[PDB]
Amino acid sequence: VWEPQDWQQQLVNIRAMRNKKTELNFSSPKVRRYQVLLSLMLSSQTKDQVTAGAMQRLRARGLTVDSILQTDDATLGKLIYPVGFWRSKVKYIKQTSAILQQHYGGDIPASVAELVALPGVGPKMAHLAMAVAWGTVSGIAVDTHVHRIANRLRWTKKATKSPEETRAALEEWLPRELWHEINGLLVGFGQQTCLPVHPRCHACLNQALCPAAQG
Ligand code: SF4
Repeated sequence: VWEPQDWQQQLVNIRAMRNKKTELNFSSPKVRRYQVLLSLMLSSQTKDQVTAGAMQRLRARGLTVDSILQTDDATLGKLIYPVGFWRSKVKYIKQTSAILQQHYGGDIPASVAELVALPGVGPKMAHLAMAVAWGTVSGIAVDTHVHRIANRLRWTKKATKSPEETRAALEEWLPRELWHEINGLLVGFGQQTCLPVHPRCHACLNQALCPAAQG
């Protein structure tokens, strides 16, 4: 089983480079699972505080599957504005919530295949939902940050072209106890250091170990 060189120390350096650091009240674990899924569906192209503001405005009215289905599209749009792609997210949340009401007893699904079939729910959100809502490690949630950093550090046997290719390559060697945590670490690492353009390699602890920085 192939594994990249120096990956242990590289992850140690990413842990040291992170910046400085609440938990919300849920009426029941079942309602929490729905709100966990909704926050994942709202975060696309959105700063975390804007997503939290939308979640706070939804909770202030009562954030359940039934109350969402009783909220018309225009009202739901004003509530989640200005999250990115808010008009599409209104459609995704209403259609998903109707699926959960009809077929899942108001709960969220408990498998990746069923989650990614929901409107506006991709494999990245599905693996995060499995970990956060059900406590299940089903896979690695690969966004553009994880895909870029894994290829810069050569954490894949060969360079991958798509995020789900990166997921399959990372899961072949990455220990399973790190599958959930690696998403939050690399997302932050890509946001503050390993930038999409002009990465801050001069101030990165991985420069002497990074194949991208060395060539
Ligand atoms: S040296 Fe540059 S490319 Fe390599 S991990 Fe650090 S920021 Fe990313």
